[PDB]
Amino acid sequence: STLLASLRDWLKAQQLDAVLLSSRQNKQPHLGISTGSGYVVISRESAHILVDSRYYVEVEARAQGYQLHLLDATNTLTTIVNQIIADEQLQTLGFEGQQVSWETAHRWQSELNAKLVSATPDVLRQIKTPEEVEKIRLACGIADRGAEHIRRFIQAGMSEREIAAELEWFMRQQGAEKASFDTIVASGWRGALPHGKASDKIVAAGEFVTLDFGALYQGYCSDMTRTLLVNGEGVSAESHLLFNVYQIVLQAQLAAISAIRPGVRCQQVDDAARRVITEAGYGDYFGHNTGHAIGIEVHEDPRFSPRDTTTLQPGMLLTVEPGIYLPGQGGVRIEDVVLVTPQGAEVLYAMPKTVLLTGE
Amino acid sequence: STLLASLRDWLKAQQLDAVLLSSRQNKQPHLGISTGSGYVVISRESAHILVDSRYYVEVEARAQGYQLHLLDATNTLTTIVNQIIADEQLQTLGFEGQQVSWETAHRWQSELNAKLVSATPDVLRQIKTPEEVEKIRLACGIADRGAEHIRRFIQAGMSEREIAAELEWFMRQQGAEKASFDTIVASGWRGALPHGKASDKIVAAGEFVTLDFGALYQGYCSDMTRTLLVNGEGVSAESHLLFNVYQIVLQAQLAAISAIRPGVRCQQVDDAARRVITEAGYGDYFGHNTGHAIGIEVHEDPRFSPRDTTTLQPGMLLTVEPGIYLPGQGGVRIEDVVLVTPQGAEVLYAMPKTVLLTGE
Ligand SMILES: C[As](C)(=O)[O-]
Ligand SMILES: C[As](C)(=O)[O-]
Ligand code: NA
Ligand SMILES: [Zn+2]
Ligand SMILES: [Zn+2]
Ligand SMILES: [Zn+2]
Ligand SMILES: [Zn+2]
Repeated sequence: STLLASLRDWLKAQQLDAVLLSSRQNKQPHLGISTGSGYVVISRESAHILVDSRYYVEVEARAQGYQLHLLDATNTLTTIVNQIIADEQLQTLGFEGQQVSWETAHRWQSELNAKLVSATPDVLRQIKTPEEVEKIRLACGIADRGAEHIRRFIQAGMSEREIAAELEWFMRQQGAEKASFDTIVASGWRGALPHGKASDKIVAAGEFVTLDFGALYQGYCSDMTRTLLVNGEGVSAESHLLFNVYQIVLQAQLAAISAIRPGVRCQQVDDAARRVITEAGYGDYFGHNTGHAIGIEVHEDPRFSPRDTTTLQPGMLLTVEPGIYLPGQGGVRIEDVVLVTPQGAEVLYAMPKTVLLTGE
Repeated sequence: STLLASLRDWLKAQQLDAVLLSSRQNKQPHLGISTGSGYVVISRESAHILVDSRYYVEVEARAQGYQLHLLDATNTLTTIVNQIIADEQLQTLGFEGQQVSWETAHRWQSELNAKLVSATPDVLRQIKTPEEVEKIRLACGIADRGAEHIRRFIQAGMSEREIAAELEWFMRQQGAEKASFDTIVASGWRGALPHGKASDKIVAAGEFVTLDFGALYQGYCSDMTRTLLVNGEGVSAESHLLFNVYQIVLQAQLAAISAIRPGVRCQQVDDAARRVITEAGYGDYFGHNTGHAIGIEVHEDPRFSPRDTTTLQPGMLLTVEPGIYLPGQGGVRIEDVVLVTPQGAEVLYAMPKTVLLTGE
């Protein structure tokens, strides 16, 4: 209803009669599941769901408000959509040109009785509805508890991968469908790798270990990073080589978060965090964006980047995750998911972002 | 290398001067890793790898036989490939039209100084090399032990989500990188959902519970289904509501395996399973294919489906997974990964497929 109204408004604004939704992320709200298979066709007057025998009985429960079509040998996308084009005399038909393969679009371009136009409805997902925000909250909540669990769990001698397995297992136990992306556990020198997926490297005492991870909860994602200190005998934060670097990052993260409220454009938030790191003399060791939107996918638009001029509004959720990465020494990243509120910004993680020790 | 020769034989047969490989699965044999980023360019005369700083040092070391190019701001897909097109006067360039989006292929066709032709090298992967067969053989092993473990682990009272967490965790602990796909755990009435991903539903005594799951091991996939009987007081197989249905499924599964040997068309294997299920009076509740090939991906070609006329060859690996799904009652599926052998067929799982009780 609200989902369908929002889509139809988009159709009119875009000069389109209907849209063929094929991407899993844009099909999920309608299907109640995330699948590569199946299609959703939305017209100004009707709503259709197309699935094969593998998903029919499962979708059928949730699919109130939709016309339900079985995909089989005789009944295909072509036969079904063409029937729909006929009944409502549809002239123009949208498709996700960034999600559909050249081959599939090309067959469509020849087989579909309408003018096919590459359009993307991804922009509608920028502002979340309360039901979505709530789902993301529990995703974020599941993540938040995982951080604490994994902090008590970590022992010098363990592998980065074991830590990830344990962390994911715990998230799963907390109701997660799975991790929202391949878990990053980057200890010691691997901390210099912003994308250091958990490896067989042994975690050692006195090392920083960066955990970047997240939960998929009912089709919505969380995304968190904490850089912890692997505890051992005579280990202290202030003695660490990268202690100042840690603080510079934590500060840059706060500087970006305090800069978030409705109305502020995205590039200014990156400017906030980046200038702190840059005037600290580490501008060249901050190679990625300050953050990214999040929702049905881990990475959505807009971006906290130097070039993104998108203006901020309540209902948006974005990550704030600056970092400094020093090849040969290690690195630090600290990430929060931030919900934009009418008043300002709201952090959905309770986990402290100071230097914490593992174990005990 | 045989890999490059086989590709070059394919190039010749396809009448293409070169191919641009972009999909993670078709790059993996060349890169030794699985990434969305990066490209592999093979001509009749040369072999190239294009990766960014994240993978360059590790790939450049291992990737002997290739010309290595760094991807950065200055050196891009366009600048690098166009140089190669120039140096060897390439006329035609194949690209994976089923993996590259409509938008991306359009951009490439204009930015690249050659005629791009949608071609797909996926067929070279149908027959596995002894190295590949072994890796899959071991991937299957991890799943096989996981099934044995999870069967003893399951107790009435657990949720499907909980059972999945343990099964996934155990696979990791057994050396798996991760699950090859989202784990299906469908107990009682949810057993009527062929893709019923593990939910919060409690598994109850006397329920059938279907576990469909798999491991990603060394870049290759396993895929297994077992339907177990949840143990409880006075619970017995023969008394179960779906016992006959279970037996019909098991029978159809064996009949399909028995049909597998070099020379047989894939549709004939499907015919074997479907005829058993159909003659039993349950054809209308067996809506999906009998199986699929598996390798770098969980789903590959050919398919054990009514229409696939592909003839079986030694070194191919396919699943055999017929099922019967009864809305309101439950369902049964039994899945093996089967290696086509020189003489006939070999099942790579040791787990029994008769009705097994959980626990103890
Ligand atoms: C590793 As990320 C950009 O999903 O926080
Ligand atoms: C659930 As399957 C088609 O990957 O066995
Ligand atoms: Na061209
Ligand atoms: Zn993250
Ligand atoms: Zn992030
Ligand atoms: Zn399968
Ligand atoms: Zn399966």
